[PDB]
Amino acid sequence: SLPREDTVYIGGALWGPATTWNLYAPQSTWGTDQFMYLPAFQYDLGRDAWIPVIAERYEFVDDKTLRIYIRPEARWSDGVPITADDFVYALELTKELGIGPGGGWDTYIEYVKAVDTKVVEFKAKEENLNYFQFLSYSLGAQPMPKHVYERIRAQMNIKDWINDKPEEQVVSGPYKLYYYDPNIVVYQRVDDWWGKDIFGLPRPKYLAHVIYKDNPSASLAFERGDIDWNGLFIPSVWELWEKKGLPVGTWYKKEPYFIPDGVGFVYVNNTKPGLSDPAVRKAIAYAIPYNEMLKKAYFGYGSQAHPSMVIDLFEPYKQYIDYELAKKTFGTEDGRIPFDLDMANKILDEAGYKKGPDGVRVGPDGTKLGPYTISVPYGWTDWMMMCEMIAKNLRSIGIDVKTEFPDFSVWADRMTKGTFDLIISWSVGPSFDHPFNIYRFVLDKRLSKPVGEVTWAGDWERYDNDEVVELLDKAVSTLDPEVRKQAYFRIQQIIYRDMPSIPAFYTAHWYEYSTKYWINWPSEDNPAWFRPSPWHADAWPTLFIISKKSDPQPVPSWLGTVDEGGIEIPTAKIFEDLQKAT
Ligand SMILES: OC[C@H]1O[C@@H](O[C@@H]2[C@@H](O)[C@H](O)O[C@H](CO)[C@H]2O)[C@H](O)[C@@H](O)[C@@H]1O
Ligand SMILES: [Ca+2]
Repeated sequence: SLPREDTVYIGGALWGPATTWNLYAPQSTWGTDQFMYLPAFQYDLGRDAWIPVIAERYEFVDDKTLRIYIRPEARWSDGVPITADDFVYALELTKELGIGPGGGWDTYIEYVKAVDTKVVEFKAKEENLNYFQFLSYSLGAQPMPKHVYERIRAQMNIKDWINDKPEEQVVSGPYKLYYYDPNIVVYQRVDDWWGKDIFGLPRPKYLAHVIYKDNPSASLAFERGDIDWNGLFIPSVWELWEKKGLPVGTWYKKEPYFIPDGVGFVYVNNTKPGLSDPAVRKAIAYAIPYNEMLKKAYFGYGSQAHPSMVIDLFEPYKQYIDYELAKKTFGTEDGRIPFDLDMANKILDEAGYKKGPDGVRVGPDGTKLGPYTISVPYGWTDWMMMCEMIAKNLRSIGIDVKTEFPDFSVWADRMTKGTFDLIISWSVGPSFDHPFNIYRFVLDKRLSKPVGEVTWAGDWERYDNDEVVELLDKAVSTLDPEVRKQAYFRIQQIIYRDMPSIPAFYTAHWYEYSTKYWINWPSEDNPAWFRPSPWHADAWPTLFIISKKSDPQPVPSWLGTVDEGGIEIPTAKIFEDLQKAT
């Protein structure tokens, strides 16, 4: 039924059934945040710049008070202007509900205020001044249609609202839900999208995502032409074009094939007995067969993460790693953790864990390091294999771990509510504020929630440490790189001592394309957007760059910095402005 050449078929982004289209619900559906709701400004990792999207510009009143001016054209899909009240509303709702976009804003933002119809003002909290979070929450604030949400709240609990009626859906992005059922989710373009004159219309009229049960079935679909825009783990992906001559590609045409997405962790629930012991978590770190698993199970699509949680694939981040502490701690040339069952057993022995007759460790207090599961979603075959290789090694050191692979939604439920034992999951990636972002996401108790309550915002492992809080509250009280640095280095000491969870590998930014119906995909040859994976939070510009094969169109002129004749503002220009307002 869908017009094939006017539709982008997608894979690897939606796993399990659709849920809601409500970022305030416990779970929501792929596409909701990506395409339905846009921010004031879109961070562009590729260029280290910011696209003014819903906002046309900012002004620092002073260094702690930022005003953001909404484009006059910015307008919800129902014709109601997007206004400052929508910005205030979205954030206040998140604080009230304990869930929603911009979780944690109130920790570092003193107030968000609508100073006029199209003018929002954000003010940094000065007690725990943090310029990075001040900028992050404000520039990337996503408004929500207050006039919509208020009426829902009159009628039911917000957290229960589904938002699944297409004709009632009210969005800021260029797409909204068209149709769904147990086997597919489909979005349709908003042809009179407010952003049409500034940004153009995205070329696909439809985004469709057939719900595949597992990797092999999605891959088969991709091999046969049925997926244009894929975000999948695929084994030996190069074979698709090198051997099978299919019209498909990836970012790179040779080894890594994928750019990095972020840091994949073996998360260890700190609230469970045994797993609550830093010694046990440290022993787990030495028992991960990093290289063999990344080579065999991950196909070299990504490499071992540094234990500082800093993504050292990028030269600019390396200054934030205390290499002398890491090398001294782990005895390796760059300070990575070696796979070493001897050390793993040694750590366990020197903490007084002793194998019982069944081979499973018991601690000096009688805690058995056993039955635990390590879990990832069913059908995520790369992660499943990695789980099996990890679980085998843990068992041999007397930590009784078995794999379990439930439906994505079940897995997500246990992850977010902190009822898992071990999992592999994601965290965050390269960003203007990186390494801060990952410490904030993984280690900060203030973004967690009690066991049994959902968090998407951070610290699934329920790590609890007041010192980290204090260091995050201090790390960017001034813009002096050296101050960040020292806070980062101290957090690193704490990480090596507590091993809150294990940074294991750099996740791949899964991204594959077919040129059968759509061309001008972003790639190393055509590096127009650096987050093109269909599931990425920041995927949307990809849809403005591709063209129908039957009608090639040039790359949008708004891409590129201001000095290149685009509309994007360098991060350096924003800090220059911040500085200048001091
Ligand atoms: O590599 C693990 C699996 O990753 C899947 O993509 C994930 C997205 O759907 C998810 O929501 O975001 C994470 C961030 O790490 C992605 O890894 C692939 O679709 C699967 O094929 C793959 O096995
Ligand atoms: Ca969004």
